[PDB]
Amino acid sequence: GLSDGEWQQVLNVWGKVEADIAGHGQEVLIRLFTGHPETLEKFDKFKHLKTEAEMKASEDLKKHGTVVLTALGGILKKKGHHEAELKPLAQSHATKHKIPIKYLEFISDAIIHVLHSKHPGDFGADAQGAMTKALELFRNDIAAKYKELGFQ
Ligand code: HEM
Repeated sequence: GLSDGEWQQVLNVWGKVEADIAGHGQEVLIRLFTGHPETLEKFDKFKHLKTEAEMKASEDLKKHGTVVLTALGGILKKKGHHEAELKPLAQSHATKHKIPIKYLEFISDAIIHVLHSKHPGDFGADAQGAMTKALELFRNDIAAKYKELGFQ
């Protein structure tokens, strides 16, 4: 649950992402894959990537980064009223991709890391607080659907 002022911070930060969605999406996935190499094994189309240089050179990884952040941005713009947008993603990630909630924690922290890396000194403590709360809400509502499905 976020206040109006917190949502305003989230959507202000998101403007930074929308200026370069592919570059942000690429770096988020690279941070996930290099920090948590077990996550790469869930992607049949990226498991061939052995080095970060190959990851950086992969145009399909940048494409998928655009898909991921476009979906997340659509959810964030609903300011919590995201049941219709979130349900299909919860279902596909639990039942088809088999993504444990832990990996959603990993990618949430990766987003925070990338924002500081690309905007050092321009991602203030209030903005980090609000973005963190928004990603916690996203993860918590996914977790509720995971529990319904019995997925661990
Ligand atoms: C912010 C969190 C995430 C968002 C918004 C997101 C979004 C998406 C979307 C929109 C798709 C394509 C449609 C679909 O299959 O539902 C997708 C596919 C997929 N996601 Fe995610 N995802 C997220 C996190 C993760 C994480 C953490 C993992 C694994 C560590 C993951 C694994 C996958 C896989 C394996 C696919 C299929 C890729 C393919 O072969 O095309 N997702 N995701």
